[PDB]
Amino acid sequence: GPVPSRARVYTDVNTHRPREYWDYESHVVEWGNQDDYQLVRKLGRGKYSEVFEAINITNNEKVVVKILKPVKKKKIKREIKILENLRGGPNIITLADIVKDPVSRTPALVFEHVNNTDFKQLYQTLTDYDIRFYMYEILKALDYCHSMGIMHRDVKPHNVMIDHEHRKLRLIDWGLAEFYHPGQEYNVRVASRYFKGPELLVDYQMYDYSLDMWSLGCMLASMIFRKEPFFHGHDNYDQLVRIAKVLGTEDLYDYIDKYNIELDPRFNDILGRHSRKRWERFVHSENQHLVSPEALDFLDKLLRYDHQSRLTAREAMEHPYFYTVVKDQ
Ligand SMILES: Cc1ccc(-c2csc3ncnc(SCCC(=O)O)c23)cc1
Ligand SMILES: [Cl-]
Repeated sequence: GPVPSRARVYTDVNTHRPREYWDYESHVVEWGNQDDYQLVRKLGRGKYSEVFEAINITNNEKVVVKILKPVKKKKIKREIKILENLRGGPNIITLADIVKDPVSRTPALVFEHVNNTDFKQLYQTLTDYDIRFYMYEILKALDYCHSMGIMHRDVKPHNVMIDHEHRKLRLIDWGLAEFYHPGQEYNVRVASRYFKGPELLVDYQMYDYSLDMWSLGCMLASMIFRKEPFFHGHDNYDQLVRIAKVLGTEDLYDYIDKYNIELDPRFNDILGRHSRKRWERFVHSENQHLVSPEALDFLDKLLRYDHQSRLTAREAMEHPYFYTVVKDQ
């Protein structure tokens, strides 16, 4: 069997809370009034939800309504409980209301509206300072949810809403998020392929908050090198290959060895042998204005195979890469 693992930080925050904090099945939802909201237009669709721009007709404010499709209620209750636990935290999307058809019982989450610019258009216009600023806003959200015992597990640009004119960032879609309990074996089928940490790709189930810091590193790399997504595999196996062509295969094998992970024999054929590339190799004239020694040092400390060796969100905020941001706060 593999070697056990426990989070370096916030290990027992849920152990100490009363049962009701993390026991989302027991939670009793307080429902608002469905007739306060009028749907205006469809914004998009998840695999288990559709998202609408809407208007709160009592105050004419814009809101976003996410109608959740007939799925197991346990999944819905977990997202609600997590959103309520984190409400008011820095850069965490605000759940303003929960409503349901009084006759058909179909449930809908009402969120504060963010005037988002789609990242595929926004990112290519961000300056070096913008990237540092928004990375720091995400770290605030992640340190907050991690300190409250919660892993996001789907950190990616699609789940980061940015009202750019107002320098306003919110981390959204807590539908994959989960409470951390030390020693628990979690589903590795989380996050999006390009942002999956190596622990997920090698089926190491005893992961923790540091999963989110890998995803963050992936985002950072795509922003400062202007290469989105940075690690572009065509399936989970190829995804670890793309990581290994950058981080190198030796550190990957050290990781697997350290945790006594039984690596699928298919992997050895396709992983090959790759040196670790210097982060400088990805710098060129089209991204150089976004790259600094600080940026590369910070990136290097997020994108580590060993989840235990990655910066925590709070350590990351201490990094010199953010020196000018912090004075601005
Ligand atoms: C698929 C999709 C469609 C629209 C939006 C969206 C655009 S602006 C905006 N402003 C606040 N929220 C959302 S989504 C609801 C929050 C959540 O699911 O956690 C959006 C986000 C995702
Ligand atoms: Cl953390």
